[PDB]
Amino acid sequence: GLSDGEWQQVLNVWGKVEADIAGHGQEVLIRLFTGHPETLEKFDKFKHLKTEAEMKASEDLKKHGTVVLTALGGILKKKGHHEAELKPLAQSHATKHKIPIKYLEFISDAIIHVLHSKHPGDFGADAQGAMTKALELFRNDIAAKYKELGFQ
Ligand code: HEM
Repeated sequence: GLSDGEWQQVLNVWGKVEADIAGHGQEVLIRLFTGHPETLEKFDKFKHLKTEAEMKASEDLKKHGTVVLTALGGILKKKGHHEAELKPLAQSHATKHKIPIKYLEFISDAIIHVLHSKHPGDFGADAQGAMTKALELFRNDIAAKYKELGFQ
């Protein structure tokens, strides 16, 4: 649950992402894959990537980064009223991709890391607080659907 002022911070930060969605999406996935190499094994189309240089050179990884952040941005713009947008993603990630909630924690922290890396000194403590709360809400509502499905 976020206040109006917190949502305003989230959507202000998101403007930074929308200026370069592919570059942000690429770096988020690279941070996930290099920090948590077990996550790469869930992607049949990226498991061939052995080095970060190959990851950086992969145009399909940048494409998928655009898909991921476009979906997340659509959810964030609903300011919590995201049941219709979130349900299909919860279902596909639990039942088809088999993504444990832990990996959603990993990618949430990766987003925070990338924002500081690309905007050092321009991602203030209030903005980090609000973005963190928004990603916690996203993860918590996914977790509720995971529990319904019995997925661990
Ligand atoms: C912010 C969190 C995430 C968002 C918004 C997101 C979004 C998406 C979307 C929109 C798709 C394509 C449609 C679909 O299959 O539902 C997708 C596919 C997929 N996601 Fe995610 N995802 C997220 C996190 C993760 C994480 C953490 C993992 C694994 C560590 C993951 C694994 C996958 C896989 C394996 C696919 C299929 C890729 C393919 O072969 O095309 N997702 N995701």
